[PDB]
Amino acid sequence: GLSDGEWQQVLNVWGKVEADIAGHGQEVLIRLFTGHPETLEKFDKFKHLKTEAEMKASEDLKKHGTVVLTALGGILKKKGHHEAELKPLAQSHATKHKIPIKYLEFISDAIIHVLHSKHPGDFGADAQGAMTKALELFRNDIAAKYKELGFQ
Ligand code: HEM
Repeated sequence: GLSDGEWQQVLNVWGKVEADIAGHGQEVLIRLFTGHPETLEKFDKFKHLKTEAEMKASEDLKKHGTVVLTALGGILKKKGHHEAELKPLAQSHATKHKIPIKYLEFISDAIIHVLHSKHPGDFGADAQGAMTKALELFRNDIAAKYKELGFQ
């Protein structure tokens, strides 16, 4: 649950992402894959990537980064009223991709890391607080659907 002022911070930060969605999406996935190499094994189309240089050179990884952040941005713009947008993603990630909630924690922290890396000194403590709360809400509502499905 976020206040109006917190949502305003989230959507202000998101403007930074929308200026370069592919570059942000690429770096988020690279941070996930290099920090948590077990996550790469869930992607049949990226498991061939052995080095970060190959990851950086992969145009399909940048494409998928655009898909991921476009979906997340659509959810964030609903300011919590995201049941219709979130349900299909919860279902596909639990039942088809088999993504444990832990990996959603990993990618949430990766987003925070990338924002500081690309905007050092321009991602203030209030903005980090609000973005963190928004990603916690996203993860918590996914977790509720995971529990319904019995997925661990
Ligand atoms: C912010 C969190 C995430 C968002 C918004 C997101 C979004 C998406 C979307 C929109 C798709 C394509 C449609 C679909 O299959 O539902 C997708 C596919 C997929 N996601 Fe995610 N995802 C997220 C996190 C993760 C994480 C953490 C993992 C694994 C560590 C993951 C694994 C996958 C896989 C394996 C696919 C299929 C890729 C393919 O072969 O095309 N997702 N995701």
